[PDB]
Amino acid sequence: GLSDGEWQQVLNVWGKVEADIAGHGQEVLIRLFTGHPETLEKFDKFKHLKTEAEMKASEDLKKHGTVVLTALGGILKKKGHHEAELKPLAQSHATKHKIPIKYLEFISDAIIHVLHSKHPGDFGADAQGAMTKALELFRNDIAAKYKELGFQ
Ligand code: HEM
Repeated sequence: GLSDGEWQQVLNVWGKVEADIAGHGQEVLIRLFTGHPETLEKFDKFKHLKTEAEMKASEDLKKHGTVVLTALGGILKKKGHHEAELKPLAQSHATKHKIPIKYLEFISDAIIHVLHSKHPGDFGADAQGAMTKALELFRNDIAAKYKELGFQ
């Protein structure tokens, strides 16, 4: 649950992402894959990537980064009223991709890391607080659907 002022911070930060969605999406996935190499094994189309240089050179990884952040941005713009947008993603990630909630924690922290890396000194403590709360809400509502499905 976020206040109006917190949502305003989230959507202000998101403007930074929308200026370069592919570059942000690429770096988020690279941070996930290099920090948590077990996550790469869930992607049949990226498991061939052995080095970060190959990851950086992969145009399909940048494409998928655009898909991921476009979906997340659509959810964030609903300011919590995201049941219709979130349900299909919860279902596909639990039942088809088999993504444990832990990996959603990993990618949430990766987003925070990338924002500081690309905007050092321009991602203030209030903005980090609000973005963190928004990603916690996203993860918590996914977790509720995971529990319904019995997925661990
Ligand atoms: C912010 C969190 C995430 C968002 C918004 C997101 C979004 C998406 C979307 C929109 C798709 C394509 C449609 C679909 O299959 O539902 C997708 C596919 C997929 N996601 Fe995610 N995802 C997220 C996190 C993760 C994480 C953490 C993992 C694994 C560590 C993951 C694994 C996958 C896989 C394996 C696919 C299929 C890729 C393919 O072969 O095309 N997702 N995701």
